[PDB]
Amino acid sequence: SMNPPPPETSNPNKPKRQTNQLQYLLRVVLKTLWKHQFAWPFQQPVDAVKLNLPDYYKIIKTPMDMGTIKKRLENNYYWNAQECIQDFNTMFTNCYIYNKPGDDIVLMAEALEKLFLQKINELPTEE
Ligand SMILES: COc1nc2c(cc1-c1c(C)noc1C)ncc1[nH]c(=O)n(-c3ccccc3OC(F)(F)F)c12
Repeated sequence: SMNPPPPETSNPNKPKRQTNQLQYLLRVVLKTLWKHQFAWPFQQPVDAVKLNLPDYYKIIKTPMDMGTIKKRLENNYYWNAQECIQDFNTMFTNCYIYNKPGDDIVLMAEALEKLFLQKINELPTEE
């Protein structure tokens, strides 16, 4: 019982939108990171039960992962690119806060973040 509900990926009361920046975030940015060799620990919510991390959700109150982001993009959950970018940043930050510098998972997150920033640097202008 000790995992919280995952972050919502749909909401009938949240306005939905399709922009070329959000299309780019799904088709280029997420795609790039999703299939990367270090992606797998970030492809779903942290299962603190299975991973035996009892203190995870005592420390991390704003969980986020790429599985959630991918679904949010696919479901047109975001109104703009900044909402999505914020979620990626939350994911990386959680990893850096909970784990110690130099830990393998931190190195993995840093590699993904470097790639993320490279791709966001080339975010296209709005149509
Ligand atoms: C260590 O952080 C995470 N590990 C996850 C994991 C999530 C994390 C994680 C993240 C991301 N941010 O904080 C933590 C903790 N999800 C699944 C999974 N399966 C698995 O065997 N592992 C795993 C377990 C122990 C040591 C390393 C592990 O993965 C790693 F090599 F990639 F680092 C994980």
